[PDB]
Amino acid sequence: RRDWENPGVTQLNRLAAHPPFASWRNSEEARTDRPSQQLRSLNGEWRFAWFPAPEAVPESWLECDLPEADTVVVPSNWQMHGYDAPIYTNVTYPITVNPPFVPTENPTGCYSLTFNVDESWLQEGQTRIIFDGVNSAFHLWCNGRWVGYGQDSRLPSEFDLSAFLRAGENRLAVMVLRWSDGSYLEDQDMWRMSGIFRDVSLLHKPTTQISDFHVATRFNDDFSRAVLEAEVQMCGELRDYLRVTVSLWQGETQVASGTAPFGGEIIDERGGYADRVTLRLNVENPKLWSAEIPNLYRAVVELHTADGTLIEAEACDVGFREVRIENGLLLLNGKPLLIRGVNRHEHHPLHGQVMDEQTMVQDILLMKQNNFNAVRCSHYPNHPLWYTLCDRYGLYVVDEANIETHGMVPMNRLTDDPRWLPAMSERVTRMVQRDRNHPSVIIWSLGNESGHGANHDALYRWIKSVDPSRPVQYEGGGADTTATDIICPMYARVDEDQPFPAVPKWSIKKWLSLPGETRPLILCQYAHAMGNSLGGFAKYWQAFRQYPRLQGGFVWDWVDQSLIKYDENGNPWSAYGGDFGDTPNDRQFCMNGLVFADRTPHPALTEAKHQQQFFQFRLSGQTIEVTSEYLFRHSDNELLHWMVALDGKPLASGEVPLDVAPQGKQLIELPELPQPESAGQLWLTVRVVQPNATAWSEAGHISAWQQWRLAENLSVTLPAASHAIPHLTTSEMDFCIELGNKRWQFNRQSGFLSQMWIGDKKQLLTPLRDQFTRAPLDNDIGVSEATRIDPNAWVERWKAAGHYQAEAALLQCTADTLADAVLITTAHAWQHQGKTLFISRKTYRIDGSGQMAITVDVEVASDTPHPARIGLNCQLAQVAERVNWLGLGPQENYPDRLTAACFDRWDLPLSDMYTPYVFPSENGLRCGTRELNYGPHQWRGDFQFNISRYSQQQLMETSHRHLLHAEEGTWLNIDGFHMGIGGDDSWSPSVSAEFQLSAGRYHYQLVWCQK
Amino acid sequence: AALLQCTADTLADAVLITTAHAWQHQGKTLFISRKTYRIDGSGQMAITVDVEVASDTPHPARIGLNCQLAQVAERVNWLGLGPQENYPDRLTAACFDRWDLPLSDMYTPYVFPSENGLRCGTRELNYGPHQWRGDFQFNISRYSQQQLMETSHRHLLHAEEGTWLNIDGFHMGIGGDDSWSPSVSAEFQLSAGRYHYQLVWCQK
Ligand SMILES: OC[C@H]1O[C@@H](OC[C@H]2O[C@@H](O)[C@H](O)[C@@H](O)[C@@H]2O)[C@H](O)[C@@H](O)[C@H]1O
Ligand SMILES: [Mg+2]
Ligand SMILES: [Mg+2]
Ligand SMILES: [Mg+2]
Ligand SMILES: [Mg+2]
Ligand SMILES: [Mg+2]
Ligand code: NA
Ligand code: NA
Ligand code: NA
Ligand code: NA
Ligand code: NA
Repeated sequence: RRDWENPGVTQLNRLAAHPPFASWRNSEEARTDRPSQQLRSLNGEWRFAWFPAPEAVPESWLECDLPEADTVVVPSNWQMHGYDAPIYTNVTYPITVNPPFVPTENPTGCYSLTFNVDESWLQEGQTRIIFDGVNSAFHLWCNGRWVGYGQDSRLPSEFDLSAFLRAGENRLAVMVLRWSDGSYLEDQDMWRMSGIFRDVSLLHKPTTQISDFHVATRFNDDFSRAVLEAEVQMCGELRDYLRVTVSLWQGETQVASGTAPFGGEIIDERGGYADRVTLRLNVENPKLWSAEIPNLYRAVVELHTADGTLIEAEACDVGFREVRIENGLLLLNGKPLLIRGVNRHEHHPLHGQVMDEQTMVQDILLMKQNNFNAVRCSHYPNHPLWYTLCDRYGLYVVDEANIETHGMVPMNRLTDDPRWLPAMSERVTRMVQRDRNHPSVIIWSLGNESGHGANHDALYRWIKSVDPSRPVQYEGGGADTTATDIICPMYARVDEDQPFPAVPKWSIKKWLSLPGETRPLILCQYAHAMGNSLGGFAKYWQAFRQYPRLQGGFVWDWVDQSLIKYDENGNPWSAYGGDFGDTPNDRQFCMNGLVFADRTPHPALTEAKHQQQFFQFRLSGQTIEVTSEYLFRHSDNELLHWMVALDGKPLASGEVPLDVAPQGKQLIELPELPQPESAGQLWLTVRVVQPNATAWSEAGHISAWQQWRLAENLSVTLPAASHAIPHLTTSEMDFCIELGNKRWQFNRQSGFLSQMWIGDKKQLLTPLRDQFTRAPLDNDIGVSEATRIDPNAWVERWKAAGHYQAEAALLQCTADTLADAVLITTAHAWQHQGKTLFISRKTYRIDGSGQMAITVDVEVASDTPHPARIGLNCQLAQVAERVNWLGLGPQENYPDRLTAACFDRWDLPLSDMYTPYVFPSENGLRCGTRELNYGPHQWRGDFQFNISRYSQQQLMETSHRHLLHAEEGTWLNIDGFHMGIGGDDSWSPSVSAEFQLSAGRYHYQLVWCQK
Repeated sequence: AALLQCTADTLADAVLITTAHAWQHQGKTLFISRKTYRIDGSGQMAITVDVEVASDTPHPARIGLNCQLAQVAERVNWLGLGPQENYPDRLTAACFDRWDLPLSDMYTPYVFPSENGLRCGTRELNYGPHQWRGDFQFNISRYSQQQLMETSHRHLLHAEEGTWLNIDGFHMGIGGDDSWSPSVSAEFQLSAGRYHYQLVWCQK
């Protein structure tokens, strides 16, 4: 029948979907969510064999274990066990586009399990098996007999095994196809794997049973009264003595309870549902649920007889909240949300797409700790536990159907085709049936990147009918079609329009006000955090706070989808597209997260944390005004710590309790500060600290900070006049300068400082030279590739202009003696194919104090692409342990991504000065630096720098961090100016004009001395 | 202007004068200006200026130099934005080219006198025997900034001896979104803290 090549068959013999059940036979267990003996896990060791096509599977396997099989753990993705390769492709399908057919060589995983069933489960009642996730389609047999078939890799498939099992040992056989017609709907930008990758369980339910239950909470105008409504459905034989009791608990207190026999109200001319009942419970002053305070109640649904015998109980966590869009705003509990969201795929560097509770918790804790309050399930329903964690920890969730057909041409080819409406329908309806009681889900999404087709409009309306409690969004076809209640673009820019035909991406500020538009706008994906990125993040946050209808967005995305491989020595390394022989592949495009696959943060996470703070600050004099952006809570676990320091030297500090209502302000007056001793800049840093631990943070957690410059007393004192005067020696080849123990050598033929000595020790491995390029970031490269150059990408413009190849031509090199110093004057031209790209003119002035002051004035041809940087570089002979600086930090920061950094005195081990992006590039910059110390050297000025053991050349030539090797000595790059890194997207130039080095003429000055 | 330093060095083919000054008020240092003047065998005077402005002082209206020249010439010739008066936040209509007007056209006769007649983006300016080159903004007229500021009606201004030249490395925007609250946008305020500019002054 080849059911896997027919979108008209998405299942055979599958049971209806429904919310999470456990069939407790003890009501107190159901109240406290304790494990149920009626819900057994079949996870653990199973038998598995791999075949290249279903045609290759032997018939013997249905009744007997294959001796050749292996024992493996389930859940798992079989690529993670090495049976075949995972594939990383973004848009292009991994199989030929020829719906609904799939390749004849279709990797088939044959899983089986011998397991016991107790007679008690078989004497009465129903025993079903539940596969929470099987990718992408499968047939199931039990004790040799065929049971059924299922598709949709991201929702549970359940089958009644009652008539197939026997007491004692039984054997399941599951034939899992890698590719199926369901694959046409599963084109998300992620690794393509397969297998039984979510839990497998067995559930016993009584013959007369709760088959579904829906919980709703409705409120009066001020949220001081609610009615909880629970509709309960049964299967099995109706009897007058049956009853349903629904009770509501807040902790150990019972708040309300109601009982009724079955029999619903009249629905139409034929009557009502005799098999359902709706219980209505009044709740006065309910504790409301939000991500700020995830207050939860427990609803316990009991099916029992009138005389009091329990038949079974089901239950769920209930969060009293209302979600609605009114007057163009998305309101939660009547207040307008500001979504500090992130998209999160289910990805583990060792386990592939298998999720575990520890990693889920780790993700939620890091998210909350970093000021996120929302998560989008990009782009499919998640493992069930995720919703329970978001309900209890408090995160708003966008639950999204497993429908993505990005690779079709045009993108809506399937979604506008009615023959695909049935398969799409089940992806949406079965998700709502499973997840509609979770308070954390506040919005449903119809899928991702599948154009806009009439199937979407039919499904949008279905959801609006069945569950009016949550808005429906969908971005396909232009982000603002009739299938979305929220304008939800991906990567629309703040101020810049991108007027693509048919599906323009307007500036978000402009989009809100197009003629006739009134909806809220929340970007489904924004700020592409691939590599060294997040440049321009702050511009989004300023716009979200200024415009009521810009209600935030979901960053793209949480975690890099890198996978671990092992080298010949057994050591692990992070791999990306193409590293498994997979081809075609989209290389490093699978790594776009704020955190590395192991959950270590990239530096961009701190920028997101700062911009997403819940407290805003203003300073006027000695007065700090603190404004709360919380909607519901008062600042009852917060104090403000303030510190004033002079050039990094601490002068005074204090603490003040914060007591700010939601949306309110607090005025704090700082105490007078005695005028500082010395000259310099006074800086004020304030932090909000949480003194007590929470379920998601440790005592002492810092949730928000900001700095301001206070008074500055410019230095007007003349220095202690030199005890000596340096000596110049002129030679045909060099100009040398001597001062005590120091010596500087300037090469007359190159025009550069080629060597320095302290005592008898040489200080340089490569001369000090101008540098106008950077090892390109993922954002500089975009989609450009050797075989398919994108001439618009910054890297290609620089390359084509000759920036990477240009040679310094010496124009002048002279030496003069002054009363107290020696002055070397140079001028160089960088040219390419006859064109002068840049001119650098400098003076180096070495005085009796031993200081070398370097003044640099650069001219950049107006018609050459703006350069990546304007600075100097050198390879120092020394390798020292620490890096100490007065400037922005402590983490890597770039011009367009430096708001989270603070100006202070920082000191880190050298290796913290290198950011190990998987795909190596320029990294580790620190901006706004006035002093840098390393080994015996000190440089002073107003510059940006990086320092590490890897040269720019090595970073640009290396594609994987594991291949980098420390070079001799230490490469120092000191920039007067550095271009932004961009990040609105990683496929088109995204560095805003204000961060491009277009001024034409640049000046900077450095002083290099000893310390 | 308190003098912090004033030195002279003789070089290979030039004389180098270095100066440093601090402007203070009531004990507060507002601005520091560090300069070098390099006069060579060609007769050109290269001036380099590096100014520091206290972060806590209100951003200044301009960062430049001024002097009253003895010369009074009929024309003003420049390579830069024009021909009309233009300021940083009001120069889109001006075009870069070589302009040449009579001196009086370099003054705008606002009824209530004020700073006026600036031209920005100028790379070369000629007046009588003098030529200044660099990348600056300037105005030039027979009226001192002092006179303009003290005189409330244009008809009461009187031409001073000579010609007042204001050559700026940087000049604050003029604003205008309204005339009753500060309206110069941040990007046109001189808040960078450190400013660099260079000019060459020569004859003919
Ligand atoms: O992380 C990759 C990112 O790619 C986005 O698509 C990028 C760009 O690729 C082209 O092949 C498409 O035709 C073009 O329309 C698209 O914008 C995708 O939107 C994101 O979801 C993400 O996969
Ligand atoms: Mg099928
Ligand atoms: Mg028990
Ligand atoms: Mg048996
Ligand atoms: Mg896609
Ligand atoms: Mg490729
Ligand atoms: Na807003
Ligand atoms: Na991607
Ligand atoms: Na508090
Ligand atoms: Na690289
Ligand atoms: Na006046």
